[PDB]
Amino acid sequence: PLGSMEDFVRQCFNPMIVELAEKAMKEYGEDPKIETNKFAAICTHLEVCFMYSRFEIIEGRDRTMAWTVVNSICNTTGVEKPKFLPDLYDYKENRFIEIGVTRREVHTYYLEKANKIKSEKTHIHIFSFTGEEMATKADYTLDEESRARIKTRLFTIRQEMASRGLWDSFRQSERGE
Ligand SMILES: O=c1ccn([C@@H]2O[C@H](COP(=O)(O)O)[C@@H](O)[C@H]2O)c(=O)[nH]1
Ligand SMILES: [Mg+2]
Repeated sequence: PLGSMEDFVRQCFNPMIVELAEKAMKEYGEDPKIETNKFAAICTHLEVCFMYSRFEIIEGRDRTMAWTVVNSICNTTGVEKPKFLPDLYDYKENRFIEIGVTRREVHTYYLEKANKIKSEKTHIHIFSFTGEEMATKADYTLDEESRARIKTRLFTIRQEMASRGLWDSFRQSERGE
């Protein structure tokens, strides 16, 4: 059987995650009931951001609050202000971080992200549903254990999707941003 991705999302992500992901989609004219593969990808990326985070979370916040927090950091510190909202701030390494979760080739996604943000200061850390990862300057920020826990959660999501006949389509549907 092929299950419903909306039903999977609502049952297999934390509701706080789901709600924030709905907001994020409603904000850009996308319907979580329609673009369900995207809805799941959005929840996944949110969960990864929250797992990864020492850190200020930017992702998930209303855009007004998110920019307020970003500007607040950029002038408590003196870090260059990003052109696009990042996902986190690392107080230890004094840098913003963009987090990616991809079902495509990690190098492909990494450079897409590098080319969009055009920043020499923002760190990029990409995770795949395969266990592969790629991070700016081969600086992985977190310890082995913390990153293996992220990759393990990605395997759980994938296998749960597979269980419901959802992985095939989900894995094939990612486009460039
Ligand atoms: O609140 C959000 C908004 C986006 N995303 C996921 O991250 C993607 C890109 O966000 P970023 O990788 O540019 O942060 C979003 O389109 C979606 O795939 C989230 O997890 N939470
Ligand atoms: Mg983001």
